[PDB]
Amino acid sequence: RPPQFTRAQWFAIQHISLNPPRCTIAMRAINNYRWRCKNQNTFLRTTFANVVNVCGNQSIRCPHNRTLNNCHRSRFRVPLLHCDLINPGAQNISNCRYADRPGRRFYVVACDNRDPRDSPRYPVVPVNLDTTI
Amino acid sequence: MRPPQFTRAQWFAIQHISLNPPRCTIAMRAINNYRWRCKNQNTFLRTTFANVVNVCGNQSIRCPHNRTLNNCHRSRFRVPLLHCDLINPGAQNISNCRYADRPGRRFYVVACDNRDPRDSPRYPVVPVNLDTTI
Repeated sequence: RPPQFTRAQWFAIQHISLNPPRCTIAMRAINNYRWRCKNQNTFLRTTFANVVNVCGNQSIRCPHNRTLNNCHRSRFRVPLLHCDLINPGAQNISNCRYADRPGRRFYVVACDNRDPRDSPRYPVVPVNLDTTI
Repeated sequence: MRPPQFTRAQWFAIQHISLNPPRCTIAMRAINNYRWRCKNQNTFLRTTFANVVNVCGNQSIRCPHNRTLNNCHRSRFRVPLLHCDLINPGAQNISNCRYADRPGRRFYVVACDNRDPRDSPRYPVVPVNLDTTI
């Protein structure tokens, strides 16, 4: 996480996009903050507010980060865009290319208490996209 | 004019909220794909939707740029932003519009209205237009 973003803000940058460009473009926003291109990333085509509501759902064991049980499953599926790295050997991050996989899935988010810099409108916020189902 | 795929609040967010937007020529494609001709100017506020919703609860004022309305609200503090100005209005197609970048930090004025049934219930009153920046 880049220090200038709260965990919730970084979650949104990586995983919330109502209308994302194709992955090779969309992923630049993330990979600019990296030495190596991210192997995979999912953008949920929804709103931050909608994800905050999912933080109020039943807490469960996190599927992909199993040391934690602050995860929450959406009650319904959302449209989304999955991005998969096609050229992992790549020179600089500007040269990374991604395959696009539009889809529609449930999601599982880890949620924590808000950063003091996050709006008091959400006492609890999503901080990781653990997986989609 | 708003694509039917989006509520007024969603279209507001697409046009005007971006915490870390790409340069204008890239950022503006997201908007211009939905337009007959490229937009002459557009500001992206580098803030959160929640912060803009807060502005909706500020004192109601005459809209500076859409003066038939008085459902506007001026922010209490400035936000970083990116302003985009169309460079080549003689562009042959939407695909080739290019924009000059002007980062800044300004107060802003939004028009707000009651939410769409399809908007999150977390915000009964939502921004629907960026009227101007100050």
